[PDB]
Amino acid sequence: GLSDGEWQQVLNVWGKVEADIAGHGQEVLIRLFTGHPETLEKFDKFKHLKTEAEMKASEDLKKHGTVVLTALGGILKKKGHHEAELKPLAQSHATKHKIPIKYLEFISDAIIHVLHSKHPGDFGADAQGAMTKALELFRNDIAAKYKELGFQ
Ligand code: HEM
Repeated sequence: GLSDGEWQQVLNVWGKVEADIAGHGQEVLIRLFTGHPETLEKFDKFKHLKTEAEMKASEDLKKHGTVVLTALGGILKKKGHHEAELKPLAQSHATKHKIPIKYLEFISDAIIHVLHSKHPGDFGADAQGAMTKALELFRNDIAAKYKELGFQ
């Protein structure tokens, strides 16, 4: 649950992402894959990537980064009223991709890391607080659907 002022911070930060969605999406996935190499094994189309240089050179990884952040941005713009947008993603990630909630924690922290890396000194403590709360809400509502499905 976020206040109006917190949502305003989230959507202000998101403007930074929308200026370069592919570059942000690429770096988020690279941070996930290099920090948590077990996550790469869930992607049949990226498991061939052995080095970060190959990851950086992969145009399909940048494409998928655009898909991921476009979906997340659509959810964030609903300011919590995201049941219709979130349900299909919860279902596909639990039942088809088999993504444990832990990996959603990993990618949430990766987003925070990338924002500081690309905007050092321009991602203030209030903005980090609000973005963190928004990603916690996203993860918590996914977790509720995971529990319904019995997925661990
Ligand atoms: C912010 C969190 C995430 C968002 C918004 C997101 C979004 C998406 C979307 C929109 C798709 C394509 C449609 C679909 O299959 O539902 C997708 C596919 C997929 N996601 Fe995610 N995802 C997220 C996190 C993760 C994480 C953490 C993992 C694994 C560590 C993951 C694994 C996958 C896989 C394996 C696919 C299929 C890729 C393919 O072969 O095309 N997702 N995701």
